[PDB]
Amino acid sequence: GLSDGEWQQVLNVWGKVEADIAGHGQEVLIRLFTGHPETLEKFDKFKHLKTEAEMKASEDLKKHGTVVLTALGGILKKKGHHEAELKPLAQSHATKHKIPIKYLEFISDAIIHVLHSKHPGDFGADAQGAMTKALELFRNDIAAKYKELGFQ
Ligand code: HEM
Repeated sequence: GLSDGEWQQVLNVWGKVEADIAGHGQEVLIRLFTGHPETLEKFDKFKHLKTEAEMKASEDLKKHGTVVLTALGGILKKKGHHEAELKPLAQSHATKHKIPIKYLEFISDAIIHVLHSKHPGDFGADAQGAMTKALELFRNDIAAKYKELGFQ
């Protein structure tokens, strides 16, 4: 649950992402894959990537980064009223991709890391607080659907 002022911070930060969605999406996935190499094994189309240089050179990884952040941005713009947008993603990630909630924690922290890396000194403590709360809400509502499905 976020206040109006917190949502305003989230959507202000998101403007930074929308200026370069592919570059942000690429770096988020690279941070996930290099920090948590077990996550790469869930992607049949990226498991061939052995080095970060190959990851950086992969145009399909940048494409998928655009898909991921476009979906997340659509959810964030609903300011919590995201049941219709979130349900299909919860279902596909639990039942088809088999993504444990832990990996959603990993990618949430990766987003925070990338924002500081690309905007050092321009991602203030209030903005980090609000973005963190928004990603916690996203993860918590996914977790509720995971529990319904019995997925661990
Ligand atoms: C912010 C969190 C995430 C968002 C918004 C997101 C979004 C998406 C979307 C929109 C798709 C394509 C449609 C679909 O299959 O539902 C997708 C596919 C997929 N996601 Fe995610 N995802 C997220 C996190 C993760 C994480 C953490 C993992 C694994 C560590 C993951 C694994 C996958 C896989 C394996 C696919 C299929 C890729 C393919 O072969 O095309 N997702 N995701």
